[PDB]
Amino acid sequence: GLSDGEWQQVLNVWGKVEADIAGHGQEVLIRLFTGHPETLEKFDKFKHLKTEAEMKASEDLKKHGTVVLTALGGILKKKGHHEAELKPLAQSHATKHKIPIKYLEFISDAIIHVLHSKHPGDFGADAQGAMTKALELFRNDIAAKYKELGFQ
Ligand code: HEM
Repeated sequence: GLSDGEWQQVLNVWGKVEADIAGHGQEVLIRLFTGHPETLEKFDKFKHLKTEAEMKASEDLKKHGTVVLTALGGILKKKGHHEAELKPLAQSHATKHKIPIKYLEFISDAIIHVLHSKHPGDFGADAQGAMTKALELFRNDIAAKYKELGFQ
């Protein structure tokens, strides 16, 4: 649950992402894959990537980064009223991709890391607080659907 002022911070930060969605999406996935190499094994189309240089050179990884952040941005713009947008993603990630909630924690922290890396000194403590709360809400509502499905 976020206040109006917190949502305003989230959507202000998101403007930074929308200026370069592919570059942000690429770096988020690279941070996930290099920090948590077990996550790469869930992607049949990226498991061939052995080095970060190959990851950086992969145009399909940048494409998928655009898909991921476009979906997340659509959810964030609903300011919590995201049941219709979130349900299909919860279902596909639990039942088809088999993504444990832990990996959603990993990618949430990766987003925070990338924002500081690309905007050092321009991602203030209030903005980090609000973005963190928004990603916690996203993860918590996914977790509720995971529990319904019995997925661990
Ligand atoms: C912010 C969190 C995430 C968002 C918004 C997101 C979004 C998406 C979307 C929109 C798709 C394509 C449609 C679909 O299959 O539902 C997708 C596919 C997929 N996601 Fe995610 N995802 C997220 C996190 C993760 C994480 C953490 C993992 C694994 C560590 C993951 C694994 C996958 C896989 C394996 C696919 C299929 C890729 C393919 O072969 O095309 N997702 N995701």
